[PDB]
Amino acid sequence: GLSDGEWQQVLNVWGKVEADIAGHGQEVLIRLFTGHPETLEKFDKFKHLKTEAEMKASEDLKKHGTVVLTALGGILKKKGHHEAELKPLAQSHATKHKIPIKYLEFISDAIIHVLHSKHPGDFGADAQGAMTKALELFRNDIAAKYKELGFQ
Ligand code: HEM
Repeated sequence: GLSDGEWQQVLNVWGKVEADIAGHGQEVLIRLFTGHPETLEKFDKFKHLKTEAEMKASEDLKKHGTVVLTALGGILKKKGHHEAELKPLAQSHATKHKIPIKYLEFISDAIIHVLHSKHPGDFGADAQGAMTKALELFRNDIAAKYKELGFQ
């Protein structure tokens, strides 16, 4: 649950992402894959990537980064009223991709890391607080659907 002022911070930060969605999406996935190499094994189309240089050179990884952040941005713009947008993603990630909630924690922290890396000194403590709360809400509502499905 976020206040109006917190949502305003989230959507202000998101403007930074929308200026370069592919570059942000690429770096988020690279941070996930290099920090948590077990996550790469869930992607049949990226498991061939052995080095970060190959990851950086992969145009399909940048494409998928655009898909991921476009979906997340659509959810964030609903300011919590995201049941219709979130349900299909919860279902596909639990039942088809088999993504444990832990990996959603990993990618949430990766987003925070990338924002500081690309905007050092321009991602203030209030903005980090609000973005963190928004990603916690996203993860918590996914977790509720995971529990319904019995997925661990
Ligand atoms: C912010 C969190 C995430 C968002 C918004 C997101 C979004 C998406 C979307 C929109 C798709 C394509 C449609 C679909 O299959 O539902 C997708 C596919 C997929 N996601 Fe995610 N995802 C997220 C996190 C993760 C994480 C953490 C993992 C694994 C560590 C993951 C694994 C996958 C896989 C394996 C696919 C299929 C890729 C393919 O072969 O095309 N997702 N995701």
